[PDB]
Amino acid sequence: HGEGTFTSDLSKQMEEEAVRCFIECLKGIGHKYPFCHCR
Repeated sequence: HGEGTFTSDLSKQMEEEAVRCFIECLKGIGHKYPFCHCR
């Protein structure tokens, strides 16, 4: 698939984790995503 690198603070640029939960947690959704730790 090539280098499809999802970074987790490693580059802190195009991150998937803690942003894909962040904007959703802002709305109010709990654990929709594996890495989404929203209450």
